[PDB]
Amino acid sequence: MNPPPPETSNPNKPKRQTNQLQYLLRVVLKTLWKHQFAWPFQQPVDAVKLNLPDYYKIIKTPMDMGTIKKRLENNYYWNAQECIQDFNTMFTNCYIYNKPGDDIVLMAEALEKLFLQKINELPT
Ligand SMILES: Cc1cc(-c2nc3sc4c(c3c(=O)[nH]2)CCN(C)C4)cc(C)c1O
Repeated sequence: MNPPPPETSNPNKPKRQTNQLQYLLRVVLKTLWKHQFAWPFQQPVDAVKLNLPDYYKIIKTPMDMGTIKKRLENNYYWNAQECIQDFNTMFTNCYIYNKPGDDIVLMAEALEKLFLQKINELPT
C-alpha cells in the first residue's frame, strides 16, 4: 500500500486565474517538465515498486510534479504560494531522504536551480 495520490481536483472551488498561476503553469512547470532530469519527479514515488520501505516513514508529505501539473491544469490552487509550497516540498523530500552523493539529488538540485531562476522573475 502506497498512500492515495494527493487530491488534484477541487470541485466546489470556483475557477480563477492569476498572473502568477498562469506563469507557474505556462513558464515554470512547462520548463521543468521537459527538462531531461524531470522523470523521477513526474509521478508520485511508488515506494512498493521502487523498494523504499522507509520512504513514508521519513516523508510525511509526498509531493511530485505530476500532481503539481494536474493541480495547475485543474486550477486546484487558490494562489501562487500554495503551488510554490508544493514545489518546495517535492525538493525537500528528495534532499531529506536520498543520500547527498546520489544522482537523484544532483538531478533535484538542477531542477531546483531552474525553478528558482524562474520564480525570481515571477510577476505580481
Ligand atoms: C527515492 C526517490 C525515488 C524517485 C523515483 N525514482 C523512479 S524510477 C522510476 C520512477 C521513479 C519515481 O517516480 N521516483 C517512476 C517510473 N520510471 C520513471 C521509473 C524519486 C524521488 C524523488 C526519490 O526521492
